[PDB]
Amino acid sequence: AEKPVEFVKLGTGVWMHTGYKVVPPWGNIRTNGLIIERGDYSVLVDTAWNDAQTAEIVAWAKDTLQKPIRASIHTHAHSDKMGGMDALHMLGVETFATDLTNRLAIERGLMPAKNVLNISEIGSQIEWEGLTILYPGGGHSEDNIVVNEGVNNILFGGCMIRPGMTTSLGNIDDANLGYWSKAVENAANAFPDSQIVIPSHGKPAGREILKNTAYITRP
Amino acid sequence: AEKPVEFVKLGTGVWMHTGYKVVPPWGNIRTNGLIIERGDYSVLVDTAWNDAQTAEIVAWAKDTLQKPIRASIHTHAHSDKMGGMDALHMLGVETFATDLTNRLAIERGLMPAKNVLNISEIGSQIEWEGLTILYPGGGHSEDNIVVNEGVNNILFGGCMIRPGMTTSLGNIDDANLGYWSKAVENAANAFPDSQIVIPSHGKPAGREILKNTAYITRP
Amino acid sequence: AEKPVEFVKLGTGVWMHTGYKVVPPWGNIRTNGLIIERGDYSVLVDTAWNDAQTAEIVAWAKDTLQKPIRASIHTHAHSDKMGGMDALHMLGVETFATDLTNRLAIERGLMPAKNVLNISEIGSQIEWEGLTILYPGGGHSEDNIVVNEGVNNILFGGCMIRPGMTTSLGNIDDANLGYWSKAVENAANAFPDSQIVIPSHGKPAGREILKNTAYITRP
Ligand SMILES: C[C@H](CS)C(=O)N1CCC[C@H]1C(=O)O
Ligand SMILES: C[C@H](CS)C(=O)N1CCC[C@H]1C(=O)O
Ligand SMILES: C[C@H](CS)C(=O)N1CCC[C@H]1C(=O)O
Ligand SMILES: [Cl-]
Ligand SMILES: [Cl-]
Ligand SMILES: [Cl-]
Ligand SMILES: [Cl-]
Ligand SMILES: [Cl-]
Ligand SMILES: [Cl-]
Ligand SMILES: [Cl-]
Ligand SMILES: [Cl-]
Ligand SMILES: [Cl-]
Ligand SMILES: [Cl-]
Ligand code: NA
Ligand code: NA
Ligand code: NA
Ligand code: NA
Ligand code: NA
Ligand code: NA
Ligand SMILES: [Zn+2]
Ligand SMILES: [Zn+2]
Ligand SMILES: [Zn+2]
Ligand SMILES: [Zn+2]
Ligand SMILES: [Zn+2]
Ligand SMILES: [Zn+2]
Repeated sequence: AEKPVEFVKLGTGVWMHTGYKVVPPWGNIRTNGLIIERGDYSVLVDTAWNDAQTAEIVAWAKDTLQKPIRASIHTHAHSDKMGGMDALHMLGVETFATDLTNRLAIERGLMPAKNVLNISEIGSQIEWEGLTILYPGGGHSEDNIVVNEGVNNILFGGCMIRPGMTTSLGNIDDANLGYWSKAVENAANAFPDSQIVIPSHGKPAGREILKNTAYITRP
Repeated sequence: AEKPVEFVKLGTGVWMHTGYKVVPPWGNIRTNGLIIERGDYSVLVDTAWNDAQTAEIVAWAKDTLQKPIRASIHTHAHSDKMGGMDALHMLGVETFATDLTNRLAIERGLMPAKNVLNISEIGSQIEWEGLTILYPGGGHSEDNIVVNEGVNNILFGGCMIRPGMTTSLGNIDDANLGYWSKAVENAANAFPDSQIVIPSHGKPAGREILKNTAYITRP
Repeated sequence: AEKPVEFVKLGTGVWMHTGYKVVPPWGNIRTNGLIIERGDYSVLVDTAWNDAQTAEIVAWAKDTLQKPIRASIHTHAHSDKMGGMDALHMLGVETFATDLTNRLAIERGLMPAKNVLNISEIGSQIEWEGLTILYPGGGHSEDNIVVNEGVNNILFGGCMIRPGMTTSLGNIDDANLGYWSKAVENAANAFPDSQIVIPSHGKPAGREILKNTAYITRP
């Protein structure tokens, strides 16, 4: 049985959303994203697994925060991050991703974002709705980006950061195994003040999961 | 003189919209689409002939149903189904069509939908806002799709289904004359429980207009 | 120091917005666009220089006119006219430009409009939200369009019309120097009743700045 959606506060105006999917043979697996408050609206980092979970997140921001989701960013073209795009579009959310993420999404039967983030070179950063978005180079995926929230100093690593003290790498079918550890180092060096690090597939932690991920994926 | 727009109830939460256009030499000709209620919003099947008629439909859902139109689907790339796209986009409606419909629309000076429905193979179906959307193969047009509403068992055949007991085929300049009768059979077999069948260019009827259309367009 | 945004009434339901940018070595330079009231909403001609200025314009229409901006048109692919596209998209404004303007925008790192205006041949006109949009041919830029408001007879010339009695042409790096004066003549002949003419980079004036622009850019 699929576990229900969860919301947890990470800092002032910053919330984690978590949805679950049963993936045989191992069963329920979480994916995490963020809701970030922006005055009288909010912005979203990643969908959950599907439209229904994602619609529940939009409703929660509207009805609990009283700060409806205006716009969203997507941290790579897999179904845990873009599985609920149709729900975002029907609910009036303005969606953003890199051109490479959009192209990969279309190829895979995912829906692309409506707007392009112009960050394609390794190390490129842009400011978006008070967040710093960084392309650290290919790692978990060639298109993975990370998102830093500088008020609370929360770094969203998404699926590029592995959970806990695992030594498993997750699904690596389209990973950049050669560059992933450098990409982690690039993110860690870009955002040195962030002591809260969020992976997609585990619990919120500290910078030890940057160090551990870089070690377990290093050549 | 162009006859005005009309709304008629077909079943619980399902409404037909009808707009008219004077087309010489024969004069006024109707086109039909649907409004389908979805909780506290509604969804739209097809525009009417133009922006003004389509804006009237959007206003009617907002002000009479108190269920504003959130999203729409378009059943092929002709001006009776996509003539009012600009009005939908300006009124905040999130529009959906197949990739082939969008490509044909652009070619013809029509505006494409914002989102792609991923149904391109003959017989492919998807669920969309509680509706079943089917691509039955080429018939009236290569891109024609049909839409089934399973609560009331209403099958929207659009222009692929001819009205009444006519033997005329309408404009066949880009019809698939070889496959059209099979496409009708495919729709009839896919939705056997639907005893209400809606053509674009005639009155609501029963399954006899599926049988008649398949006969008059058969090789 | 960058001067703040300004709003001035030009006629019934027609407002000019003006934003400033410090461009060394000459300093602050204005750019002008329009807000045009449309019943219980408004439409926008051009962004200002950036997202922040453009968001201020959207808020002004919402809170002062009580006629929120529903849609916008963009008169060529430079940053004074499309520098605030991301703000328009996040604020729910439905954006329009020609296909050529969108293609040039993407090339230049600007964000394209969501919808295409189908005017690509010299002299083509379309009606859009009660306005007449004309492509007069290449002048300041190959893609420049002009916008006429026929109730007050206000012609928005954008950057194709130079300010005042200047003899400077502005930045001409991608101008059509051969056709620009004819393009001005084309606009003047298309909208003979407009005695208010708005350039992007100077004060509102009369038809003397059409005549002066045509003279100073003539072969
Ligand atoms: C569909 C996701 C995209 S990152 C995936 O590949 N999974 C599912 C959860 C983690 C990882 C895995 O295979 O271990
Ligand atoms: C413009 C429409 C698109 S199905 C059309 O071709 N018409 C107009 C109404 C019916 C049919 C015909 O020519 O008979
Ligand atoms: C960025 C704008 C686009 S029309 C520009 O080229 N400018 C800046 C203001 C006028 C003109 C100039 O160089 O003089
Ligand atoms: Cl779902
Ligand atoms: Cl995936
Ligand atoms: Cl963990
Ligand atoms: Cl119209
Ligand atoms: Cl047509
Ligand atoms: Cl869009
Ligand atoms: Cl009939
Ligand atoms: Cl800005
Ligand atoms: Cl520019
Ligand atoms: Cl001046
Ligand atoms: Na989805
Ligand atoms: Na900080
Ligand atoms: Na239209
Ligand atoms: Na049923
Ligand atoms: Na901008
Ligand atoms: Na007039
Ligand atoms: Zn992934
Ligand atoms: Zn993942
Ligand atoms: Zn048709
Ligand atoms: Zn038709
Ligand atoms: Zn310019
Ligand atoms: Zn300019």
